Amino acid sequence: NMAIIKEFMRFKVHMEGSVNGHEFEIEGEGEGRPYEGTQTAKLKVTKGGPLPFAWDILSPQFSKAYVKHPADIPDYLKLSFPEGFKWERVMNFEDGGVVTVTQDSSLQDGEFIYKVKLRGTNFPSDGPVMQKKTMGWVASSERMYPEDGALKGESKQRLKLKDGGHYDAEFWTTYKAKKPVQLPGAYNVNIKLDITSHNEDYTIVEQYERAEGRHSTG
Repeated sequence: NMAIIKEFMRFKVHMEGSVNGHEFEIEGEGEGRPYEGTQTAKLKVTKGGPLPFAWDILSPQFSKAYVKHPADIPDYLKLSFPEGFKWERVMNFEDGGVVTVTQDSSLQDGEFIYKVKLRGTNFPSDGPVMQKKTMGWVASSERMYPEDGALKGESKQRLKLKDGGHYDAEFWTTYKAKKPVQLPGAYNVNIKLDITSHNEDYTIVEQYERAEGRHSTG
């Protein structure tokens, strides 16, 4: 594909946040194919590095304009441009850790601009986040539904651990376009989020994500 959202699109992202009181900032740039549901990003820690916690709690915050949608499911977040949308998320981890996130997405000079604010709290000092024992997210499915003029998503998520175990979380997100555009019915978004490279201290990280909406639960 279209005039506003092109078949190849870049983005810039800024994150400011704190986890268990440790403040940091990240700047990154990404690119992808919004109609194909694929994207990559290159992130750099610009303040507060090296981070004393697992990168994996940050990785899901860096883009659902890049979800492949069939023609019969309205692509609410693409339709929100050029003005864009906001989102707010809660992640509750099974050991009491909590991350809350707010985000603004806009389009400027043909590139998406993402601004993220993040607060992680109550992570046990002994747990896998503060001890950097996580090893990426398993592939997941986000159940989407419209409610009160916004698009909501809920998912059960799981981190792999160095010890061969797992560490679970429940995510709740609300996505709201800045202008009335058409909301979809309920559907599922299948996501695979990969860390494709990083330096030793995770101050330089590259990610890849593939996301596609479907009716099927298979």
